[PDB]
Amino acid sequence: YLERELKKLERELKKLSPEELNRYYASLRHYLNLVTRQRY
Repeated sequence: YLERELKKLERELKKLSPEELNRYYASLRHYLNLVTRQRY
C-alpha cells in the first residue's frame, strides 16, 4: 500500500533513461516468452 512512495520511487528510478530500460526490457521479455516456458 505504497502508492504515494511509488511517485517518490519513479522520480528516483527516472535518474536512469526510462527509454534505455524499456530497450533492455523487451530483449529480456522476449526471452521469458520461451526461457521460462521450460524453466519456471
